[PDB]
Amino acid sequence: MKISFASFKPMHDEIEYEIKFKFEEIYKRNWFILGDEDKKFEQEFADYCNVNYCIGCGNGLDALHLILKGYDIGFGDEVIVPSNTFIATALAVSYTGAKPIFVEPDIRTYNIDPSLIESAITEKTKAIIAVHLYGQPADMDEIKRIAKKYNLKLIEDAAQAHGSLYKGMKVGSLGDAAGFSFYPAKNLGSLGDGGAVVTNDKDLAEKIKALSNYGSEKKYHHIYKGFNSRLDELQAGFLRVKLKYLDKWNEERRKIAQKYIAGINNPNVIIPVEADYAKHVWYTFVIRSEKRDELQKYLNNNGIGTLIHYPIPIHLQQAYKDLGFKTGNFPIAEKIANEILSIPIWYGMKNEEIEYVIDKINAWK
Amino acid sequence: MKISFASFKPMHDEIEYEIKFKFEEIYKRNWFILGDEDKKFEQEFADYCNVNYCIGCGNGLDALHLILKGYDIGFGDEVIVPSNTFIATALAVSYTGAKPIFVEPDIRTYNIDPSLIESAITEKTKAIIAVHLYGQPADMDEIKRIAKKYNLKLIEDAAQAHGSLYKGMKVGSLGDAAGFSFYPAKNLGSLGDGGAVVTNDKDLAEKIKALSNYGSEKKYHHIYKGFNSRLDELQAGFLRVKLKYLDKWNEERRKIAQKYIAGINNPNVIIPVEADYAKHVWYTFVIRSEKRDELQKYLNNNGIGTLIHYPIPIHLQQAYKDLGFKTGNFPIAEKIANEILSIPIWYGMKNEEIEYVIDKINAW
Ligand SMILES: Cc1ncc(COP(=O)(O)O)c(/C=N/[C@@H]2[C@@H](O)[C@@H](OP(=O)(O)OP(=O)(O)OC[C@H]3O[C@@H](n4cc(C)c(=O)[nH]c4=O)C[C@@H]3O)O[C@H](C)[C@H]2O)c1O
Ligand SMILES: Cc1ncc(COP(=O)(O)O)c(/C=N/[C@@H]2[C@@H](O)[C@@H](OP(=O)(O)OP(=O)(O)OC[C@H]3O[C@@H](n4cc(C)c(=O)[nH]c4=O)C[C@@H]3O)O[C@H](C)[C@H]2O)c1O
Repeated sequence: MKISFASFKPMHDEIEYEIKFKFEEIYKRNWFILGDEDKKFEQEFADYCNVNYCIGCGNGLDALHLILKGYDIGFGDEVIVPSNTFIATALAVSYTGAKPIFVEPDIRTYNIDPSLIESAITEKTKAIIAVHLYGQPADMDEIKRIAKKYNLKLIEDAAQAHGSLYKGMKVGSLGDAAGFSFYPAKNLGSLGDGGAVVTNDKDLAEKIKALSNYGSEKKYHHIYKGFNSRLDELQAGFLRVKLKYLDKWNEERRKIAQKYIAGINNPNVIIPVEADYAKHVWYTFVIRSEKRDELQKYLNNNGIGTLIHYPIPIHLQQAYKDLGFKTGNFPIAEKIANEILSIPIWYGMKNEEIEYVIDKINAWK
Repeated sequence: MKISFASFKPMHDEIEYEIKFKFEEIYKRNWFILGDEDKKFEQEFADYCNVNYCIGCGNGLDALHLILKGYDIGFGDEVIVPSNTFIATALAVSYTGAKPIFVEPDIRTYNIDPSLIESAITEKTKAIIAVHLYGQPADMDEIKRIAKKYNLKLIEDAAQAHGSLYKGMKVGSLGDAAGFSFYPAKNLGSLGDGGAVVTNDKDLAEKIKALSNYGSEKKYHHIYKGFNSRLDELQAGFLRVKLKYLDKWNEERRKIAQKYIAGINNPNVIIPVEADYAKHVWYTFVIRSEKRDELQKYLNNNGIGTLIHYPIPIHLQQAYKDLGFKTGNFPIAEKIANEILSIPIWYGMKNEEIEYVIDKINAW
């Protein structure tokens, strides 16, 4: 048996005709930038997240960055982020000049440990970016408290959590503003690079709009040193179709994991756990084990495709050396990075395929 | 009759099906980021600009930014640029933490005045961004001269110049590196936002690449604090289809212009001219007039669409006020920005259309 780590076939096949039609439809329109699908996606997406506004942009990274910027964050400003997130959450910060400051997660959730944040706060602090990793939220209520107390803007980095709920509410409406990636492989993935911001803050929004468009609100006029990071009319169209089935497919994903969660019985592996306040969307299904490479190789030899998120920690990436951190400053993220692994869980996976993985996992050593 | 400033129909009708098969083919392959179209297009394009390497990216603004960033450029740095170019040229400099230094253009060619380049060099100056506006080359020759004189990085901003030639040499093969925009409306447009960078410089090419990819050149490892600016497989395939006839559409464009060139004669309209060393691609066929506005409206009420490239100066833009410039500070530009104006010129315009265009123009 051979099980790819990730496979689009099913959901793609599933809407092929409808996708082909969206495309034929806009191509005929010969309008590819800042138009209709942009508007309706934004409106619908914002609707989906239960917040006033949505501004589409070029990618999830860009989403965050635009938000800090719209917040006017940059040099000699600092921003809290979880030690164990995708480096993309850090660039964003760095991209403004601001300084990302790391906070460890709670190994039980893979998400930033609130109880750990205050201690990171400083005169320079300006914001905290709570990332919803793997598809389940950060403990927003607690995070909230502290942000308030300190008057920090709280930004959700919701790239991996489309359609997730925290205590019954939509990821996207839990902080001051959220950022999303529509990268191909997401729960809601574009057919290319894509991202978007969502906020109830009209001003933040308006600004962010302009910055994504050369810093311009009207023709021939440029009010800021913006850039160019928009979401193509094509991608937005593709998103509109997909958004109708997000909830649908996410429940399937949930069904698979439940199945993983009941089935795996191997002492060396810790399976992932859905936070009590969470409705996990399982962007990824991660397990941890001591001899991860071994497990990984075993699995691969068994036709089972895996990936790690992420074997290498931001503070240990050569791109962040300057900071001068080393093995031991974030042991937790360190540990995780060393034992972590992601198993297949794509929409369309079949029991046979699913049982199969459980079985080889359970038979590991 | 009605004349659209632009109009993609003709071409798109023209390639509609092969486009669609490209789309269909890609979707079926479900591989959407950094794949074989990206790879093929890159190769195809570098070859077309006759350089060694091409690095696909998000848009022409990113492309510039990427070149600079790749060249370490940023803070405490100065980059020279036409005072009359598209703002994007400057935003790029700025995103890097560098400071844009503007140089007037040769009104004859609306392109950066080389004579004028040297007086702006400061010891902070690292590159000059020569822009090939509206479809033709700045005069690169003395510029390299200058650049070399000062150990500067010469960067072409070829976003408006797909396939224009300079003394027969292809745009994008002229300095240390070029930036292209695949904005849909360009001579070679994608079906969304698109950018490409070209160069023969392997180390930069290799750097831009990693940068464009979260500063990564190897899964799981990131060496630079980079960004996310790539060219979608979709967009890439689209272009590959387009690249083929880029050359052919560009010629028709040409006839349109030559046409206008003969036929337009009105004492208050200064028709644009193609430099001697150039193979103009006419991304934009711009004319100047002391009564620019009334002319526009005039042309408009006659159903002729036009645009302005551009009405306001980077330096006169709210965005660059920190710059503390004011009218008069950059006269040559201040001037064009007030008299300039773009008229329809799109693959597929019919004789009559053109005729109706010159006709009214003549009538003013
Ligand atoms: C020197 C220089 N450097 C860097 C850059 C940055 O390149 P970029 O970041 O890739 O945009 C530019 C871009 N430069 C151009 C700039 O010249 C300008 O060109 P423009 O005519 O003003 O823009 P336009 O009004 O959108 O479209 C031209 C016509 O095409 C039609 N159209 C347009 C679209 C998008 C469509 O889907 N369907 C249509 O029918 C309607 C319009 O009348 O504004 C663009 C956004 C920039 O990319 C540049 O010129
Ligand atoms: C918390 C957080 N913040 C910000 C960001 C940044 O948002 P962004 O700028 O939009 O990427 C991320 C990004 N998130 C992800 C990051 O987690 C990681 O995801 P990945 O699973 O490691 O990369 P991948 O190998 O492409 O993942 C998916 C699988 O899907 C298959 N695939 C992929 C593609 C693109 C395809 O076309 N066809 C395929 O079949 C191949 C792989 O097996 O790296 C990505 C490039 C980022 O987009 C994030 O997690």
